[PDB]
Amino acid sequence: AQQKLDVKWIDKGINWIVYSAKDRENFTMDRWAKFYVNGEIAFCIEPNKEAAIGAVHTGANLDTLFKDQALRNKLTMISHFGYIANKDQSDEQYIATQMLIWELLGAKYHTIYNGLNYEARKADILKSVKEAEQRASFHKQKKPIKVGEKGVFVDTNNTLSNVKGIRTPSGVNAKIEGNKLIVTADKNAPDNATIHLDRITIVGTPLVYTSGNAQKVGVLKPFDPLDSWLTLQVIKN
Ligand SMILES: [Zn+2]
Ligand SMILES: [Zn+2]
Repeated sequence: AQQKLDVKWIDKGINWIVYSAKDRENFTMDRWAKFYVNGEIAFCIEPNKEAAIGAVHTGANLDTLFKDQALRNKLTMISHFGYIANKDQSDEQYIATQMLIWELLGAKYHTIYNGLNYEARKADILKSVKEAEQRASFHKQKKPIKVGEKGVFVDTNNTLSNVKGIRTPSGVNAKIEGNKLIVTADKNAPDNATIHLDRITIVGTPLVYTSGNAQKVGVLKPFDPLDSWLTLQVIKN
């Protein structure tokens, strides 16, 4: 509930950006706060304010700050694919992710340090977020399957390589091989057995952290596994 805001400073003697956001006009950022809250990577979500480093914040659900769910979704997508689940953990990626989050909350960049490689970093993030909307060709379908008999289901949308986890009820085995979902169900399987193919396996509730009038900080956890799913109608006979 009550959490201290920690930081790691990114300072290379470089003006990272010259930006404007709300009342804050033509502000030069010559260092960057990489925020942590209780071990977890956080982002500033009010680009016109300074954060209260070292102070006790109160955690509340992200919806207290932002009503619009599509925005809340997008902010968690950018956090997730941009940095937390990204292969590149560099200071530059963190900054790019923070900067992209800030673009959605009204920040405008007049100057950007060329060494960020910002446009290329941003583009790869938006591609990852857009691809996460795509679902398998068998998404939401019901398919009959006899107990014992191994079934194969082809995803003609070419999305199964993005699957990070598989949930199945007891008595159902489900594996991925290329664009094929390989399935077998036994007598312990329920009559309608749903397989979930998750894109995200570190799902949680996104929190906003507030200390006084200082900058609000988000632990922007994705709250949806973004699964393609398929329901098997298990034939007992
Ligand atoms: Zn320094
Ligand atoms: Zn400074």
